[PDB]
Amino acid sequence: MRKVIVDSDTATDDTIAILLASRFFQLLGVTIVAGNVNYNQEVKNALFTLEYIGKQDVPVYLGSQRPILGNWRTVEEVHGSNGMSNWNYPEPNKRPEKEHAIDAILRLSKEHEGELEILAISPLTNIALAYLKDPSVVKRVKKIWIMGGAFSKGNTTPIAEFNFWVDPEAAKIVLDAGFDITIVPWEVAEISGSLNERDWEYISKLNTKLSNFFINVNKTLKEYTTKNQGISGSIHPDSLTVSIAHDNSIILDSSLKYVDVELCSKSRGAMLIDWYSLHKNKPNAEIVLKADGGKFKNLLFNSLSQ
Amino acid sequence: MRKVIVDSDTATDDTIAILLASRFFQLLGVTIVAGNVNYNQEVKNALFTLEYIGKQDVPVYLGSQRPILGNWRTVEEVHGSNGMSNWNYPEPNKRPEKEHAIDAILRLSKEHEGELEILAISPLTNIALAYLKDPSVVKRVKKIWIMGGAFSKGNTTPIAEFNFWVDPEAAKIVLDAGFDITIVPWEVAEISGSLNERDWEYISKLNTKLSNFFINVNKTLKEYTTKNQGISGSIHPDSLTVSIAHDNSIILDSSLKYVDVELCSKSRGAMLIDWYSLHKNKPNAEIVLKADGGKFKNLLFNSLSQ
Amino acid sequence: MRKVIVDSDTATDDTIAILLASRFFQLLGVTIVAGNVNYNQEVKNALFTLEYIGKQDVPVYLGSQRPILGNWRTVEEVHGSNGMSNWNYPEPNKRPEKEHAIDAILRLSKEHEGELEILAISPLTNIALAYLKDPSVVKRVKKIWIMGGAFSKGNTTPIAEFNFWVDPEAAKIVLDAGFDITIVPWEVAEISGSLNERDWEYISKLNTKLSNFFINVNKTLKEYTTKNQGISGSIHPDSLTVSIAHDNSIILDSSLKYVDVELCSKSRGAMLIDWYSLHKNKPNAEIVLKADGGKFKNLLFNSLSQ
Amino acid sequence: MRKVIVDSDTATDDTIAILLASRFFQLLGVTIVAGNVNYNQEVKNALFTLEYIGKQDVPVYLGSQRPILGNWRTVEEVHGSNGMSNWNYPEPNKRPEKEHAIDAILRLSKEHEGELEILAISPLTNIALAYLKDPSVVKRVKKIWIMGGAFSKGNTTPIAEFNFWVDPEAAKIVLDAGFDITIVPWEVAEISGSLNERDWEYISKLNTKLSNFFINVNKTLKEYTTKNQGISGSIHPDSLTVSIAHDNSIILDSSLKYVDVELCSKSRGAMLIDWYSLHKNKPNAEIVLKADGGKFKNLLFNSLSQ
Ligand SMILES: [Ca+2]
Ligand SMILES: [Ca+2]
Ligand SMILES: [Ca+2]
Ligand SMILES: [Ca+2]
Repeated sequence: MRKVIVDSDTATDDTIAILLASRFFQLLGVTIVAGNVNYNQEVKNALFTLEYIGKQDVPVYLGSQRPILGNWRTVEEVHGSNGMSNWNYPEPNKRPEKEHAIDAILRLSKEHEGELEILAISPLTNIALAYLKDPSVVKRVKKIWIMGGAFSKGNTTPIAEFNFWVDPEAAKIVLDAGFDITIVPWEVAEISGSLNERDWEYISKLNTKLSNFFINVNKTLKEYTTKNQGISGSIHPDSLTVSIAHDNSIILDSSLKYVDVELCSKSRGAMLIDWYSLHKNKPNAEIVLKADGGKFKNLLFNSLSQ
Repeated sequence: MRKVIVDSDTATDDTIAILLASRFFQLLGVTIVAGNVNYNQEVKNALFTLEYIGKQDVPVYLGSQRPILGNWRTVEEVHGSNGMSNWNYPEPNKRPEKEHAIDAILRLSKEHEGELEILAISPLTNIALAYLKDPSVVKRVKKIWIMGGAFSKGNTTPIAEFNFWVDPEAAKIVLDAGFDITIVPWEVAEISGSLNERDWEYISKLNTKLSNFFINVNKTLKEYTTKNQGISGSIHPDSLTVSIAHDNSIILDSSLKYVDVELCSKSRGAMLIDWYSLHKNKPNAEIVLKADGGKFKNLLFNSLSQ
Repeated sequence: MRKVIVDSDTATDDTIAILLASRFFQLLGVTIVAGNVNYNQEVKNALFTLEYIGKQDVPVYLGSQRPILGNWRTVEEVHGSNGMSNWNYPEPNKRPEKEHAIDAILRLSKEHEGELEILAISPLTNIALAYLKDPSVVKRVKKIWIMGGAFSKGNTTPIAEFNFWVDPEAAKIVLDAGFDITIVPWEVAEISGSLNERDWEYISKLNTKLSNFFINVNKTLKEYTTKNQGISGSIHPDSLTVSIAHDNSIILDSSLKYVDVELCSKSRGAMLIDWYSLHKNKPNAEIVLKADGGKFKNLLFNSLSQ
Repeated sequence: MRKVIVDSDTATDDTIAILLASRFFQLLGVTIVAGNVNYNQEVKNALFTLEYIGKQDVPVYLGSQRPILGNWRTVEEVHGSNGMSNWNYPEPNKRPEKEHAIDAILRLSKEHEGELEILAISPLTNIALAYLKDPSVVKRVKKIWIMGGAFSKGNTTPIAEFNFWVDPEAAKIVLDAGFDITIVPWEVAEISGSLNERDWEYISKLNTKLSNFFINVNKTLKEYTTKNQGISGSIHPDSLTVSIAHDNSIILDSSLKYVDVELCSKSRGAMLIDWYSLHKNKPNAEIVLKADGGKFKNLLFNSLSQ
């Protein structure tokens, strides 16, 4: 079985991404990073999630409580005040581990050398800081699956997607490190990570433990997505990314390009792609261009059905 | 008949755009700006074009020989050394007018108040500088049709399109002046402004004065486009824009959005679009999202067969 | 007698600079630009000053009501709401000319070719725009004296001085056009263009038409300076610049350097100087490094007394 | 005795600063960071230095071999290709420690809680990365003495000083962390850290083991300073900073201000100081404005004359 770490800013769809990761892979741990909502709450949400889903022995490690330069805002309008659509859930009794996420990533990369894969469904701060501490980590990590970036439809600024915007320095460091990277950008999630009202009716009538979990945590994500898309639905970028890592045929089309990240001015966080290979930098990532949404929906439905 | 000025950095497709404008509209003048190739050469290309096509009475006005900040390069690799695919064409008799483009635009905006339309198929320098000279011009201009910008597929930098990149300051000034603007971006021209090998075979067989002009002036544009697209053909952004101006049904989909232009850093020239309307500036341009390439092709074919 | 135009964002010390210029030089005109206070108020201040000081036949030309990119704010906290320390002065009957400042600058550059000097005591918008309209103006202007920039002690941002901050694009354009340029920076004004409490004691006892004008127009500038310097007095950058132009021996030390202006990020407006000549752009301006404050004070007191 | 770590990009004057530190303080360790010359050569220089000056037991820890963003260049023209003015010095026995500088800084911050001072005479990368790993380190570090920044006379770009230019991100991080910081900027070193021809004559005549080391290691620094300053001499910013830390009376004037670092554009690495307290961030550093060069020269001479 393939071995993963999920690096998460735990709220809403990140929780479903962990759920899915715990079924498809040997989940060696969940590392926490600043992003979506208050960090302590993110940590609470991850521990509760792993407990609820019967994976109490997956360790949670605390990582950076800020991006490298400390410039971001939380998005409670998308995820709820608690990152769980204000579902007042029962306090978990699971606790985090002592080891820092940076130390854990570096350790797990030695123990599982050549096999470790990272599902990076958050700002890239922990991975960038691990790499700066020990650059030989690139020898040992098999693959990184990154949710982030946008071609043009920034969801946070006009141009920038949330993860890259929170920590563009981290994104830049990770992209030029020399990892094997596939990137799942926002536009691909918007189309292929989408659920419509009938998909919601169907999940809602499942009345399983995991289906009620899904409805409960993602209520605010659906409200927000419905507002911005102008049709009832929700968008699930981290679940899609985890599904693609597992089943690579969910990728219908992709390209190997040189991907850069703007650090400055109004365009801070922008994903800059040398589409025409005119600028003499070597390709550093596979960018997903089209994905199979039906196939994601069925993996998701199946996991909530169990 | 509708009344237009064409503002052009005259090379390759610009000349066909001028041809089309002169058939579809009352062409009140061609204003010349820095961009594609050496300025004095652009002037010659426009004077030659206007004589060759039987429009020798249309005046040519010299505008700015640099963008506002003077930061650009010419792109002889696309247009040829002379902006006409190295066709050594005969020197025309026609000379430019003495009146500066800026003074001509403002003067014509009063003579033709409420009717003057601008076909902006070049860096926006002359339009910006006329506005800074007399901001009341906004009240007298009916419409500006702009070829510029990219969503993601920058043709000059990884993110920036040529016209926007050459004079980003000018583009920002024009976009925020208060004109009624429609923008035709690079991705739309790449799809719906394109001609394939069978189209080129047809055009060469027409064997008219105009069809031979088209083949001669555009050879290098075909070579350049063929290399960068990986399939034989040529892309005609300025001709497509003029065609859209003429027949608005060529617009299949568009959206009124707030468009901003990055002035700084690696992303200078980038077209920033508030797609989800999250950022509190009201929309300022109709962005064309999909065009009818077949309808454009027929307009071009008709024009060249005269 | 040397021939000058004063380009002014007319508030407080600008009016004293206009006074001195009219006594020291043949004052061919005053051009108005956006900057210190509301533009229409600046015009009224310039009209009033010229009438009050017996120079009613010096023409006032309206230039740009915004800097090139339109990004600034007025500083009523320094100059009073009306740019005259809230002196509700009587309406003058002098009117401005019809001719735009850009057109007047270019015309006067031809009528006074090789002699015309510009006293640039404001953001540099009008001069930059005249240059972009007709770059041959650099063959016709004898000299530009610029009040602008700071080494480190930004008076508007941490690093940027007001004039350069308001229109950094214009500053960059003017510095690279090829004029003969001397710059009086903020730190030199702060030291050598300052008046102390004993100086104000003296001026307020003179009881002349001009001394009463000085006291009335500069009251708020003294309040502001005293708050920001921690000791009673005022700073007179424009009057010092006009005085240096007149009597060059007031320059005690200066250097010919390559000077650049930052357009981007937190440092927007910063004056960048290649002090060690390490960067391969040839020098473009004389930077004043030390001035004779005593000689300035004596010139001011003499003028105010006569 | 006061206890210090020296954080150094070891070449030329860093070696003398290490020497001074070893005499004035309990020197707990030298940490190495990328900057001045090739990183592996810097490690060799620190090892040789400590061995040669009789401090074999001072541990050397390898830190980051790049700034956070990996954007810099070495300056072999100032320090020589080996960072020791091409002195082919004999290879020492001493080898570095295994522990990473980041870990050692954090460890020594606990071991010497409330007493540890850092002599930060290089780009600030190791300190920033230690802080991001464990933000509580601020509670435990007593003081940081930073050599870095320029008011206007950038020695690397027109505005930026080398250390701040190499890692502006790290500088920003360190400045806002909440440490007790005194900064010694370039202009202060240039005046008060300077040695003239007579000082060099005196030092060569000392003919001690230490005086020969100084003359040998700093030859290229003298050659570079002499061409760029136009007077025979050398500049010793790191040795001045260590001297100031030791004898605080060497500070003749200083100011408590809010200090910022530019990360973008032509001004990247610029030190931005809120001189007038206009911008509502609380002060974060003591900035040295004038130093006692006479006192500095005697500490140096005493160090060399033994
Ligand atoms: Ca996430
Ligand atoms: Ca064009
Ligand atoms: Ca002024
Ligand atoms: Ca150093």
